[PDB]
Amino acid sequence: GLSDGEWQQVLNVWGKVEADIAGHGQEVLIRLFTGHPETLEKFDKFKHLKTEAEMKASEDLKKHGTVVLTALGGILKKKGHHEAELKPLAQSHATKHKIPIKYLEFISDAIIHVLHSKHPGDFGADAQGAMTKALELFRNDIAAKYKELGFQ
Ligand code: HEM
Repeated sequence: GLSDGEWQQVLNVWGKVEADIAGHGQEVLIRLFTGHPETLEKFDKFKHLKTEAEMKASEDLKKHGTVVLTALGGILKKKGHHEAELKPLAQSHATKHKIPIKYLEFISDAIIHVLHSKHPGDFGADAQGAMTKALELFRNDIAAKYKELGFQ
């Protein structure tokens, strides 16, 4: 649950992402894959990537980064009223991709890391607080659907 002022911070930060969605999406996935190499094994189309240089050179990884952040941005713009947008993603990630909630924690922290890396000194403590709360809400509502499905 976020206040109006917190949502305003989230959507202000998101403007930074929308200026370069592919570059942000690429770096988020690279941070996930290099920090948590077990996550790469869930992607049949990226498991061939052995080095970060190959990851950086992969145009399909940048494409998928655009898909991921476009979906997340659509959810964030609903300011919590995201049941219709979130349900299909919860279902596909639990039942088809088999993504444990832990990996959603990993990618949430990766987003925070990338924002500081690309905007050092321009991602203030209030903005980090609000973005963190928004990603916690996203993860918590996914977790509720995971529990319904019995997925661990
Ligand atoms: C912010 C969190 C995430 C968002 C918004 C997101 C979004 C998406 C979307 C929109 C798709 C394509 C449609 C679909 O299959 O539902 C997708 C596919 C997929 N996601 Fe995610 N995802 C997220 C996190 C993760 C994480 C953490 C993992 C694994 C560590 C993951 C694994 C996958 C896989 C394996 C696919 C299929 C890729 C393919 O072969 O095309 N997702 N995701």
